[PDB]
Amino acid sequence: GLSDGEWQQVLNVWGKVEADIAGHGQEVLIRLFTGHPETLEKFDKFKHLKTEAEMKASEDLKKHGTVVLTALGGILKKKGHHEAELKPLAQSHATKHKIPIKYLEFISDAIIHVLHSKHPGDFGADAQGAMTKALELFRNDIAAKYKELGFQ
Ligand code: HEM
Repeated sequence: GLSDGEWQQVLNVWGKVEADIAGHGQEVLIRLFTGHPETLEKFDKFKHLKTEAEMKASEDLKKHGTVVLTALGGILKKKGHHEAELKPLAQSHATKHKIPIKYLEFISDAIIHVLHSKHPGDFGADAQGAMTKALELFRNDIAAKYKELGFQ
């Protein structure tokens, strides 16, 4: 649950992402894959990537980064009223991709890391607080659907 002022911070930060969605999406996935190499094994189309240089050179990884952040941005713009947008993603990630909630924690922290890396000194403590709360809400509502499905 976020206040109006917190949502305003989230959507202000998101403007930074929308200026370069592919570059942000690429770096988020690279941070996930290099920090948590077990996550790469869930992607049949990226498991061939052995080095970060190959990851950086992969145009399909940048494409998928655009898909991921476009979906997340659509959810964030609903300011919590995201049941219709979130349900299909919860279902596909639990039942088809088999993504444990832990990996959603990993990618949430990766987003925070990338924002500081690309905007050092321009991602203030209030903005980090609000973005963190928004990603916690996203993860918590996914977790509720995971529990319904019995997925661990
Ligand atoms: C912010 C969190 C995430 C968002 C918004 C997101 C979004 C998406 C979307 C929109 C798709 C394509 C449609 C679909 O299959 O539902 C997708 C596919 C997929 N996601 Fe995610 N995802 C997220 C996190 C993760 C994480 C953490 C993992 C694994 C560590 C993951 C694994 C996958 C896989 C394996 C696919 C299929 C890729 C393919 O072969 O095309 N997702 N995701």
